[PDB]
Amino acid sequence: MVKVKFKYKGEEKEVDTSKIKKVWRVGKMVSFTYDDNGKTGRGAVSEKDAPKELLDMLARAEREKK
DNA sequence: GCGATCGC
DNA sequence: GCGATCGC
Repeated sequence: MVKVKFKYKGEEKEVDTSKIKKVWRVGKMVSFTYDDNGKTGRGAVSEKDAPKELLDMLARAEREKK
């Protein structure tokens, strides 16, 4: 169980990596979308605060050749 | 301004 | 179509 904790719209949050859908990099920012009980949530963390699991997922997304 | 998306 | 949003 790996939970990513982040702030969005001032709201503190925590999402389970298995709920994370897309992950991408924007500079040093790791951004993603996730299943938020029915809707698509958005969140991002600094690469430094990203657990290895999230970086693992980012590396996998970065290898996508479609 | 970068990526990408949601919610207008 | 675009602002807000996230870290920097």
